[PDB]
Amino acid sequence: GLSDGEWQQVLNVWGKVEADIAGHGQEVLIRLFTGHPETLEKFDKFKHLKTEAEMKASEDLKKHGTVVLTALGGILKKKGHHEAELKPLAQSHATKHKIPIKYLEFISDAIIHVLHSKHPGDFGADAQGAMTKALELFRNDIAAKYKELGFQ
Ligand code: HEM
Repeated sequence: GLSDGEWQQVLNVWGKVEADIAGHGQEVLIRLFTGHPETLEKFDKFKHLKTEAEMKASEDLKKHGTVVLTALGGILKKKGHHEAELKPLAQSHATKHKIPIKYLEFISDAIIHVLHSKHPGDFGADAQGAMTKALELFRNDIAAKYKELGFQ
């Protein structure tokens, strides 16, 4: 649950992402894959990537980064009223991709890391607080659907 002022911070930060969605999406996935190499094994189309240089050179990884952040941005713009947008993603990630909630924690922290890396000194403590709360809400509502499905 976020206040109006917190949502305003989230959507202000998101403007930074929308200026370069592919570059942000690429770096988020690279941070996930290099920090948590077990996550790469869930992607049949990226498991061939052995080095970060190959990851950086992969145009399909940048494409998928655009898909991921476009979906997340659509959810964030609903300011919590995201049941219709979130349900299909919860279902596909639990039942088809088999993504444990832990990996959603990993990618949430990766987003925070990338924002500081690309905007050092321009991602203030209030903005980090609000973005963190928004990603916690996203993860918590996914977790509720995971529990319904019995997925661990
Ligand atoms: C912010 C969190 C995430 C968002 C918004 C997101 C979004 C998406 C979307 C929109 C798709 C394509 C449609 C679909 O299959 O539902 C997708 C596919 C997929 N996601 Fe995610 N995802 C997220 C996190 C993760 C994480 C953490 C993992 C694994 C560590 C993951 C694994 C996958 C896989 C394996 C696919 C299929 C890729 C393919 O072969 O095309 N997702 N995701």
